[PDB]
Amino acid sequence: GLSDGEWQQVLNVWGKVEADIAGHGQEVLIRLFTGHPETLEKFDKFKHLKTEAEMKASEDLKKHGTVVLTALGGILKKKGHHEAELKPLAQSHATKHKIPIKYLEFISDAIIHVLHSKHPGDFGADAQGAMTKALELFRNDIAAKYKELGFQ
Ligand code: HEM
Repeated sequence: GLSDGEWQQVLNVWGKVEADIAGHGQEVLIRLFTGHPETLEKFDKFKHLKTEAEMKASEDLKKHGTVVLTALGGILKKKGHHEAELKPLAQSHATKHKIPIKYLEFISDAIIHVLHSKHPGDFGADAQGAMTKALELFRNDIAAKYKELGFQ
């Protein structure tokens, strides 16, 4: 649950992402894959990537980064009223991709890391607080659907 002022911070930060969605999406996935190499094994189309240089050179990884952040941005713009947008993603990630909630924690922290890396000194403590709360809400509502499905 976020206040109006917190949502305003989230959507202000998101403007930074929308200026370069592919570059942000690429770096988020690279941070996930290099920090948590077990996550790469869930992607049949990226498991061939052995080095970060190959990851950086992969145009399909940048494409998928655009898909991921476009979906997340659509959810964030609903300011919590995201049941219709979130349900299909919860279902596909639990039942088809088999993504444990832990990996959603990993990618949430990766987003925070990338924002500081690309905007050092321009991602203030209030903005980090609000973005963190928004990603916690996203993860918590996914977790509720995971529990319904019995997925661990
Ligand atoms: C912010 C969190 C995430 C968002 C918004 C997101 C979004 C998406 C979307 C929109 C798709 C394509 C449609 C679909 O299959 O539902 C997708 C596919 C997929 N996601 Fe995610 N995802 C997220 C996190 C993760 C994480 C953490 C993992 C694994 C560590 C993951 C694994 C996958 C896989 C394996 C696919 C299929 C890729 C393919 O072969 O095309 N997702 N995701």
